[PDB]
Amino acid sequence: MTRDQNGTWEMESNENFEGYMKALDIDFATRKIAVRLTQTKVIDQDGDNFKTKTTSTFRNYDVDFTVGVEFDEYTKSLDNRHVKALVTWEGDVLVCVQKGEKENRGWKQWIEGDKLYLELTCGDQVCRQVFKKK
Ligand SMILES: CCCCC/C=C\C/C=C\C/C=C\C/C=C\CCCC(=O)SC[C@H](O)CO
Repeated sequence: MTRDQNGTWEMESNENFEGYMKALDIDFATRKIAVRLTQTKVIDQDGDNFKTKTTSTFRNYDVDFTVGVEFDEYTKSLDNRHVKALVTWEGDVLVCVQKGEKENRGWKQWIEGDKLYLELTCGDQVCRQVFKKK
């Protein structure tokens, strides 16, 4: 029973964020700033209802969803695309498919120990993020 992801989470590693951003066609200037940044993620979770706020000094991004309920997602101030998103549970791993113009786009997020893991995929690029609880 490790589905409880509530908390404030501070990034400690960010593997291949550059490649993931390039796969989303983020321009070089934006990538140059973004790749440097420590992200903080606040998760407010009530059962299958999630509200997430991811912040940095450069961009912030909020996304809310209910597991199992498809929603329209506009990735405002990231790559600024519209997708149809669905989050499901696979065991205790939160799995999101973002269907749209980029093939194989999604993410997976789960707890292991006292860390939160987030793997973001676009095409053949995977970014692996690890967060420690504050
Ligand atoms: C917001 C901080 C970005 C700094 C880089 C700025 C510009 C780079 C521009 C584009 C890079 C694309 C995405 C950013 C990656 C992760 C952000 C979070 C996305 C989520 O919601 S993932 C699910 C959530 O974890 C659920 O709980």
